[PDB]
Amino acid sequence: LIDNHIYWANELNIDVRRIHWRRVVDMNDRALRAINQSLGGVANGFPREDGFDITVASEVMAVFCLAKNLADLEERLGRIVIAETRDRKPVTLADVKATGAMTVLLKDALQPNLVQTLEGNPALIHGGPFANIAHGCNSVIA
Amino acid sequence: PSDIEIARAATLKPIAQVAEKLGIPDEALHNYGKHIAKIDHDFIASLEGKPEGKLVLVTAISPTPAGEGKTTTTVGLGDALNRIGKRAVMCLREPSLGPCFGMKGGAAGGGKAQVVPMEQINLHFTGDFHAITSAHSLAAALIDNHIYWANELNIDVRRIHWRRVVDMNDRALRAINQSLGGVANGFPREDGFDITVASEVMAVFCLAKNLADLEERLGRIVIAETRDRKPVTLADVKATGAMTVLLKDALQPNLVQTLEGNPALIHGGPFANIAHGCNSVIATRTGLRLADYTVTEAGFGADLGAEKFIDIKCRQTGLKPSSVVIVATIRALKMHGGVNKKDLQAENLDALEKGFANLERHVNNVRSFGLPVVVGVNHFFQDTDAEHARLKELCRDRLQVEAITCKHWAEGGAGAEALAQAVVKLAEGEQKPLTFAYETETKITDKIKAIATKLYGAADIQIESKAATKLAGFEKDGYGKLPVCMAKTQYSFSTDPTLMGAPSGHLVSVRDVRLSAGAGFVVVICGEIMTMPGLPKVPAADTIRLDANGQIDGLF
Amino acid sequence: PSDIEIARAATLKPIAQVAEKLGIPDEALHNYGKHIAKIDHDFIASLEGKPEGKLVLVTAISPTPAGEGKTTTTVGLGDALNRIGKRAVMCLREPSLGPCFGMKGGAAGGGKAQVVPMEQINLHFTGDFHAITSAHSLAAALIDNHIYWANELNIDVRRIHWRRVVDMNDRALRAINQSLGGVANGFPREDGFDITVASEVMAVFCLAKNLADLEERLGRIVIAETRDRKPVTLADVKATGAMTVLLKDALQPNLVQTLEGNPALIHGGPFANIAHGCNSVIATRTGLRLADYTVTEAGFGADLGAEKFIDIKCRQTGLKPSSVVIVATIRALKMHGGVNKKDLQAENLDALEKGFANLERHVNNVRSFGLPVVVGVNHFFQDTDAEHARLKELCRDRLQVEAITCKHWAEGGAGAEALAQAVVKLAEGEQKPLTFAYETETKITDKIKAIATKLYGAADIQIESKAATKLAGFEKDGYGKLPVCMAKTQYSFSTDPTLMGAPSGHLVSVRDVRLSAGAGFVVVICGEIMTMPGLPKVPAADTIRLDANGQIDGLF
Repeated sequence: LIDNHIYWANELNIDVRRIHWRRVVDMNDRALRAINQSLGGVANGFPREDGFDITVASEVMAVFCLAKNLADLEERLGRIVIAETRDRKPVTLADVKATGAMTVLLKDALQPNLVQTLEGNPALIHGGPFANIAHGCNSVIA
Repeated sequence: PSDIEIARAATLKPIAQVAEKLGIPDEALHNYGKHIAKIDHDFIASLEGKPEGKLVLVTAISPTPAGEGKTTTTVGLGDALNRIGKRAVMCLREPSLGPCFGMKGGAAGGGKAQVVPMEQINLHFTGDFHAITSAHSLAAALIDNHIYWANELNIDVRRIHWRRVVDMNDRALRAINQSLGGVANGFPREDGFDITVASEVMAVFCLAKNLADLEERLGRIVIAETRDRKPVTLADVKATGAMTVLLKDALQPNLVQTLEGNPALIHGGPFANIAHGCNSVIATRTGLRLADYTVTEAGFGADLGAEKFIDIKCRQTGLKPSSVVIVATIRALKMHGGVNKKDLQAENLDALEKGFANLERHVNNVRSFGLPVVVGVNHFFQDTDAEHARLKELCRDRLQVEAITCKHWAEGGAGAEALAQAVVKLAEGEQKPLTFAYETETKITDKIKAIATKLYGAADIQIESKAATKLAGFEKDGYGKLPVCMAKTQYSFSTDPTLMGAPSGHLVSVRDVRLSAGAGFVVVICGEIMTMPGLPKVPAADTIRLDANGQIDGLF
Repeated sequence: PSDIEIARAATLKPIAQVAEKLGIPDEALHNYGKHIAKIDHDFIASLEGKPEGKLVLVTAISPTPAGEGKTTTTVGLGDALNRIGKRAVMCLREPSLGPCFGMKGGAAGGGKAQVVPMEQINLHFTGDFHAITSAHSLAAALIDNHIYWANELNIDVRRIHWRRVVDMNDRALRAINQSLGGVANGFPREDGFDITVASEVMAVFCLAKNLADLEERLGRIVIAETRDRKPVTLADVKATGAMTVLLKDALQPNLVQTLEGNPALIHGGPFANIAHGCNSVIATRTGLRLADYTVTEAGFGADLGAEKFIDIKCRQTGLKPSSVVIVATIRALKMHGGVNKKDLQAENLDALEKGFANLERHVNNVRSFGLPVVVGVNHFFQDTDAEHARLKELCRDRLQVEAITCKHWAEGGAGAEALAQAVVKLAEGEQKPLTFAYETETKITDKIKAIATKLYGAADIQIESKAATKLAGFEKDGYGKLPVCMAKTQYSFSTDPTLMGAPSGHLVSVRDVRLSAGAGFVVVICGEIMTMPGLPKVPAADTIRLDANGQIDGLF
């Protein structure tokens, strides 16, 4: 949605040198640390530097594990600063109208997973971010 | 001996002594060593009164692996005209420096028909190509500089037509990503390099009348498009003035000489596919106002070089050539007759008649322009007497045209006297109106079809969508009345390089079009065009050295 | 008036007349118009074994925003030397083209102490910067080409040290992706461009004794590593010969004149932070054998330019300065006293005395090499009769040094006769042997620590991990007994551009090192370095132009 925003008119005046939001995939992939993207001329959009982290590095994962409910999750995501404009003003996920769509993508996921130990006692497995660039705990909801 | 050994053995006149034989005082020359000078702006401005002599154009047949020696005839013809009591000057192009280092360099001509110093023409002659590389690099720098500092014109980084340049055979710079490494460095974008002679700046150089016109043209160049798809000019990024200053000295034409002491101008060096492939308009104009005859050539054969020399150069300038020589070799015609280059020794008059088809079209194409024609045959020892005789028979019976054997590659002036006698005759005889290939107020697509169906033998043309949209854009933005610069293979009147001779009923597909508003023509892409050649597996460079005495080996 | 008005108003001697003053005949001269000639290679060779004259080093105090007029002292000094009868030649560096279109160009010197002509010196001159670019640009081509066709050397695209060059302030090219566009274009790499000036070709050109030495030096340049970390040189890619061939004409020094018709050599223009900051060795060597007195300068103050000029140039070449002139202005010393740019007009009592400590460490520093010094104070019409009188006292008492007032800017040669008499008296007096800062056979670390403690006023040096590692690399591989080239701010003896005067205690943190094996020095990086500068928002380019009558505006 961010690059798509930039591609149609850049209405928010986003500076592609100042995007803080990167991409994710859940794979140990060193090839994607540092990319150039949006290549191949006009219809592919505005070339910019970019890179990938592993899914757990994602702030989305931090916000998932600290959400009380679906309402809280949408506000938290709303506030994420994803870039700066050329006049150096902050741009969020709400500015790019990404918050509601991301929430329905996460709706079923925000229900905790019940499983059991070898002795049949209840166990909740939910979420798992980094303990260096995030707080390294399971979900509040859980 | 090799062309280079022939050049090295020559005893050059000091250029002041060359300059006199045109009326150029020493006060008017800026020496580059003792045997090169530029002719000062003020002396050339001084010539706007003087009448113009005869202009002779030297085109050729569709090229062959075998060679035809176009350039060699230009210099021999010029030498020969001098010999037979006519005061004559040669106009030629500077070659790119960069290809010297892939494949070898080459003489300005060949054998005993050469323009010298050879070594200096090949490398940094007077620094013309450097000045163009510097002019072009500044408008590159100033474009990404405008975008770095708030991008005021709203340049769309995906719509920038302007590329960069260098006079090296560097395939690495064909397609780059640039303004990488962060904020301080700027807005990432796609870009690439062409070889310096492919620069529109080079086209404008060669078509400019003076420094006023160079700036007016440079400022018409469309460098990019805004997001809302409005045009952007070198004038918008305030580039013209600075570029004109880096070309002030460049724009003076270079006076130099043949092996026989005669005056020769070398100035400009553009492509003949994506540009008109002629030398600077200043050069030929300077020749016409100082000599009885001026001999110039056009890149490639008369399907590409001559058409452009008439429909682009002659049309913009008012110039009208006296007469046209079309160069042929027996070997070249036989290759267009199906003979593979190894089998060229054996007499084959059958193959000679077949490939006459190629020559027959060029003569008939050039005549269509209301221009007198003689055929220069550049001799070769393996050529039988009956092969030369059947070409003369064929030229007289079918085209009613004279086929003059020239041996100037071996005998110098002398070998081209018969040809000089015959050019002078065409010039002195009946002068008809200079017609063109299209009317200027036809649709571009009709200018394209008129060149394809009248000169190439083609059934029709096809415009793919990419180009159809742009031609529709070009015609709406008021570039409709512009000439047409057909960018295609030289090896065939068709777009298939392998179809030799004179193929009829082929299809010319336009893949794409570019706009050169500087030069004032529309580039029409009909194949894959090289604008940056690569180096071979073993570049000439690996063996280019100074010996003990500091001579240059491996360059020729 | 303006430097360019003074420059233009002059009537210049035909260059062969300026030549005559050094015994050079017109046979040995490769003209670039009337007012410039190159000295012929065969003529320079015939001067081997002919005996050297006196060699005068002009250096300055620590650069300020006020300006010092180093290059005005040099042209002054050389003209004055000729006025008082010593036969003298000035050697200087040709300025880079690219900066002319960012900020303006400058006079080579200034006021009545100019070398001319001023336009050509600031622009293409004799195409030397062009030749170096071309040579640098072939080396890059050959490297990529070698990878393309098989990569027999096993070059690692992540470990190529060699970058490309253009003579333009082009920020867009500092960081590049190249060899994009598919199979035929080769193997995608990360790449960048420096300005032509930053090339090791440049530093090699300015240090080579003849074409044989040039070729040997190019070929020792390390351009990449293999995947298994083996170093790969320009010899391994068979570039050296063709680089040399392209650099042949260029290695001949360019003969120019002063506004007084006295001979001036301009050749070379390397950086003074990541290189040795000096004009070509060929130039100053030719000067010495044609002249009694030979005046040459080095960039920035004597903490850098002078230091490098002695520990790199003299050390590699065998040269010893007969005497040293340290240039100083009241306005600069006052600025070192704490006085901001804005408040320099009024007499300042103490500013001069606390700022003098900057000059106090320069004189002591030069002497530490065994060289006679004289302080040239370049006058300004703001300078009071007490300020100039004060500076002489401090020089008399604190040092044992003469401070001579120089009015060569306004008056011409006559205003530096006094400075000339003193340079004579020192050159033909006691001539102690030349010391160096560090011994050769020592750890590169001890050579840095040496420079910083003995000259910079520093307490110690830090070596970061990045640098420490690479040094250990240079030390095992055999590059341990190499000179050092301190890349660092020029405004301070410390690494901190703000600490003016003569600061002690400071630490010299070495963040990175670089190997120049061809120039044969280790570049030592402390400050942040910029090998590709960037145009301003309103660059000088925008108002550079020609008049009605074709004069250049906007460039000065």
